[PDB]
Amino acid sequence: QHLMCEEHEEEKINIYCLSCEVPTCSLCKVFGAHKDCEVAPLPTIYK
Amino acid sequence: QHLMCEEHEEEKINIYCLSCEVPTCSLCKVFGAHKDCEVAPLPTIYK
Ligand SMILES: [Zn+2]
Ligand SMILES: [Zn+2]
Ligand SMILES: [Zn+2]
Ligand SMILES: [Zn+2]
Repeated sequence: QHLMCEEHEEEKINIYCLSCEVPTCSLCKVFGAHKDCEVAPLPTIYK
Repeated sequence: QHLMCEEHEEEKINIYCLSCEVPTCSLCKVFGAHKDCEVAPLPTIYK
């Protein structure tokens, strides 16, 4: 059971943007809207 | 900037289901699919 990113439709929402205060996907951080934001892992990252 | 629940379309995704490993909304925990799950707050809850 996963949430998928609205923009990156094949990516799982697995991180949290601490700057915007919104869960996001890895590609949103690598290339996308949160590229310069501080992020945290969601538990799924280290399970 | 917020993610909204797919089922509870007026609710913000502001909690994390630790049991299912998926971000969710409060109503999913109070009444919905994650009612018997263990949950955690997302940072937005205590900002
Ligand atoms: Zn994305
Ligand atoms: Zn951001
Ligand atoms: Zn919900
Ligand atoms: Zn659950």
